[PDB]
Amino acid sequence: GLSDGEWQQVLNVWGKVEADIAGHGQEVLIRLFTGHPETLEKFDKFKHLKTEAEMKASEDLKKHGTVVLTALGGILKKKGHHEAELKPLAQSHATKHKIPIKYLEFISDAIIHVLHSKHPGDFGADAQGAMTKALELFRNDIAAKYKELGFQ
Ligand code: HEM
Repeated sequence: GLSDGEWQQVLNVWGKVEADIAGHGQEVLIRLFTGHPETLEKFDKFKHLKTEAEMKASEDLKKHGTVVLTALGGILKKKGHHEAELKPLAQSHATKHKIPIKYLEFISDAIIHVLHSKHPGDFGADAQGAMTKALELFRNDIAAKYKELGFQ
């Protein structure tokens, strides 16, 4: 649950992402894959990537980064009223991709890391607080659907 002022911070930060969605999406996935190499094994189309240089050179990884952040941005713009947008993603990630909630924690922290890396000194403590709360809400509502499905 976020206040109006917190949502305003989230959507202000998101403007930074929308200026370069592919570059942000690429770096988020690279941070996930290099920090948590077990996550790469869930992607049949990226498991061939052995080095970060190959990851950086992969145009399909940048494409998928655009898909991921476009979906997340659509959810964030609903300011919590995201049941219709979130349900299909919860279902596909639990039942088809088999993504444990832990990996959603990993990618949430990766987003925070990338924002500081690309905007050092321009991602203030209030903005980090609000973005963190928004990603916690996203993860918590996914977790509720995971529990319904019995997925661990
Ligand atoms: C912010 C969190 C995430 C968002 C918004 C997101 C979004 C998406 C979307 C929109 C798709 C394509 C449609 C679909 O299959 O539902 C997708 C596919 C997929 N996601 Fe995610 N995802 C997220 C996190 C993760 C994480 C953490 C993992 C694994 C560590 C993951 C694994 C996958 C896989 C394996 C696919 C299929 C890729 C393919 O072969 O095309 N997702 N995701």
